[PDB]
Amino acid sequence: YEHTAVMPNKVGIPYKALVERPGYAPVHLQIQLVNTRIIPSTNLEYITCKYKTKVPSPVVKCCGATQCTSKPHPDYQCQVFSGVYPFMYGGAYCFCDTENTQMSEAYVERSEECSIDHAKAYKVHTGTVQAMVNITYGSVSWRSADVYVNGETPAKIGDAKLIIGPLSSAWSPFDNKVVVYGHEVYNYDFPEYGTGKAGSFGDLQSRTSTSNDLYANTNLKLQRPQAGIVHTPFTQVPSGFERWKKDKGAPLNDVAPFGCSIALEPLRAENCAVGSIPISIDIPDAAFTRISETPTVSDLECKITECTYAFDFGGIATVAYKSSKAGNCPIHSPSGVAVIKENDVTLAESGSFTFHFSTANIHPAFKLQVCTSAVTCKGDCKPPKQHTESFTSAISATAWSWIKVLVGGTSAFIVLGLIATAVVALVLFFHRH
Amino acid sequence: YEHTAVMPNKVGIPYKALVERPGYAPVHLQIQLVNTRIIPSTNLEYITCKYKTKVPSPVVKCCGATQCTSKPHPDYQCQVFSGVYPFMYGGAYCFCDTENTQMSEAYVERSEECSIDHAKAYKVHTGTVQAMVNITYGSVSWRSADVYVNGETPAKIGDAKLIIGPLSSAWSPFDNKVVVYGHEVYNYDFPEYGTGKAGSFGDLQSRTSTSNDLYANTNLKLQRPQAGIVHTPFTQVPSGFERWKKDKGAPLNDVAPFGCSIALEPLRAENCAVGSIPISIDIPDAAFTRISETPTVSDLECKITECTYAFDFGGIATVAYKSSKAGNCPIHSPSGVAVIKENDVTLAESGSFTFHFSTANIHPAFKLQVCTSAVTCKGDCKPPKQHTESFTSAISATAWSWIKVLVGGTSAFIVLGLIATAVVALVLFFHRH
Repeated sequence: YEHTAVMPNKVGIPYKALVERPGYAPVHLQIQLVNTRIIPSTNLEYITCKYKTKVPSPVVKCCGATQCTSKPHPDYQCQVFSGVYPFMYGGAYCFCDTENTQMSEAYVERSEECSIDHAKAYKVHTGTVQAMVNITYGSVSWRSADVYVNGETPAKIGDAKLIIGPLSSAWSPFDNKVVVYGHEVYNYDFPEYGTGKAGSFGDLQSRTSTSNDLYANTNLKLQRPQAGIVHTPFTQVPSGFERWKKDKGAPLNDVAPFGCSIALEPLRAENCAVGSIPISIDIPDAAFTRISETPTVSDLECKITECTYAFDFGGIATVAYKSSKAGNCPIHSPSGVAVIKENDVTLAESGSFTFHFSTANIHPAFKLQVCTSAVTCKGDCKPPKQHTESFTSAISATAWSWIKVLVGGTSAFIVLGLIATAVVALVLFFHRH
Repeated sequence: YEHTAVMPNKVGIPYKALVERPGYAPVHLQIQLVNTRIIPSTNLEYITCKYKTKVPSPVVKCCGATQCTSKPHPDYQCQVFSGVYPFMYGGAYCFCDTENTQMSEAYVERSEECSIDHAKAYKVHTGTVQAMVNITYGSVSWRSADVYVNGETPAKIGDAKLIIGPLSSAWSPFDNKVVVYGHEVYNYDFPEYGTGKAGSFGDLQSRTSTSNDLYANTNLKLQRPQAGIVHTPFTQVPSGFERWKKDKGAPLNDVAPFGCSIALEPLRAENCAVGSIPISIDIPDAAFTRISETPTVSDLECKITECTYAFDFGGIATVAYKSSKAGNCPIHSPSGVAVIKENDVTLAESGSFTFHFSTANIHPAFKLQVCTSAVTCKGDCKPPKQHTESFTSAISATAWSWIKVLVGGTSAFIVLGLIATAVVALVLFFHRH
């Protein structure tokens, strides 16, 4: 036998159902979520880090001059200078005349620490949905298994079959472009493909983790050495990666709506509570029993002792009962005005017991069924003072309803009386002739 | 200096442009596509192949009976039978009484040939676009390079800079789900995630290439052995993979519109001709020259010898000319009514030469410019008899235009004459008083 329903999506709150199979004793099942792990479909774009400039040893000549050539290197540079007359330690200083020799080539490549800290850019698409569920029905204990979310993929837990999803909404917390660094992500929605920005966020963009091309600029510039001392001055913009490190905005894990964290490795967006789920479960037929083996329940009386609406179980009521024989059978509230803390209760001859429940209404009016038997427990008013409540404009109190019906009735009475008087006046004239 | 335009997308047809830089001699450039390789973004779902059933050696006993247990195997089976009294070669036949012993377990797993032929399911998203271009301008020879397609990514070819794309249309030949087998693909838009179909297309669905789970059924069934001979009969549905192999529909590479083939390895959808492209190129300023170094062109006269509109170059015309000095400078037709087969021509003093061109109009009216000088060559009518033609309702012939203007003028004349006569009649009466 199988059963279908719709369950609101929330990680903590359980769900209690009571399946009916005519000619058999009812069975109740209890299902509770543990996770909701949205997973997107992603691909890498490139990585970036802090750069480093290196310079090979320059070359000079005691006389004459040479010319430098351009080589295929990322932001390669070379240039020549004139009239050096250099100097060395206790040396002849490598000059006798106008020198006019200087190489001063410059060279850019990735840093040695790029292997550890490095932003990554990504493109994002919808991807899959999956969760995990802990289950218990009849007398079987807690059983847990995971399952995808779509109205097609079965999964067996113990001896039951499950078909859940798809979700009621297509909402997601990600955008088309994201960036991942260190431990968290950001909606830095505008990386750049091949165009750097002279050190704003892209100035060293390795297409892969160990590529050999860095299609971005650093605005490197050379300078003329002075005072005849062998060195290679230069100048360049400071790395923009540092600047973005200093001015990162709010990380996504502190702005996501609906209160859902963000794991890293699969880009899990866990627990993001929204909407409802269509559920459909089948239980084996070996867990039912003949309807003539259960104690018949009759002569019921439910009395409300004390209650108060709060996020915890703040309601207690008692029931008096006349049994057929001793046994145990479950209890449940099909209506949603109040939730029943208890699930199943034992019964003795001439039963009389109590339970617990939460609610959200001043005057609870919930009606419960037990052991194939109905009973209304209209309760009373409860004093005022995270968990399952309705809050469906059903808080109109006795005085509130009293006043509203009073004013409506008064308005109706006066208008109808006036309408009657109009035709009362008219019919006289209609009779005068 | 840089130049921008829009070019129609077609693999073969080249594109000739003539950049102008005031105070300099014009330069013409020639750009020609070689490819257009749409690439989608894809991820694997599972693979499938033909299955195979194996059976371990069954166990019997000369007396008594045993019971078989269920093991965690894909579509595991076991069962027991009664009263065997089996037989063997020249043996005692392993019986003295009612045997009632039979194991006959069955077992399903992948075939040994699954490693080679196996369908794969995929999910598809937009992905990137890229192409390759062969370039030539001024006097530089043919140069070729590839480049992505977006209005952001530069690529340098020789000494020029390129920025092309994005495309004029977002059309694609793929759907959300595709299947790849052997050499080609199909829009078999409905694979199945975890639910088999007892041998229709999914009956052995390994989540990966070498997974250890096969979440699909084959409707395996056992049978009772007869005549006391040691064997394990059974029955099952034939593999549905074979059936789909026999009844594959039209492969995609024979139904794709717009005439574009399908490579395999990256799922390239090459050459799919559609729409136009915004182009923007910059040439170095070292390829211009002062406007006072080119031969001045004056006293032009263009004469059309013979032409006929066909997909090849079927038009020839001659030009007489009076030069300033010998030299070479290009020729071009800014208008699109006709295309010029030639690109640049030499000039001698008192020039007079010819060229070739295609067209698509009965009365070509194209006007060409040469060497910083304009000339109209109104041509004449050409006799009737893959390449760049307009076909823009501009085929109205001389007789056609004659008749149309005749009928329009006649209708206008008669209606206006009648309108005039109306007020002519009216004004008389307006004058009678």
